[PDB]
Amino acid sequence: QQICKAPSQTFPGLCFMDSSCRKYCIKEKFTGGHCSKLQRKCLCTKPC
Repeated sequence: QQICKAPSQTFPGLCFMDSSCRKYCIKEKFTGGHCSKLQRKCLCTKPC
C-alpha cells in the first residue's frame, strides 16, 4: 500500500510525540500520523 501524507489541521503546537499526532490524525479520517523530526509538524498518513 502506497501511503499519502498531509499536515494535520487539528494538531496544536509543536510535534514531539508521534502517538499524540496519530490520535489527532485518526480523528481527521487518516489512518495514522507521525511527527516530522525536522520541522516538528504533525503529518497525517493514509493509503493513497
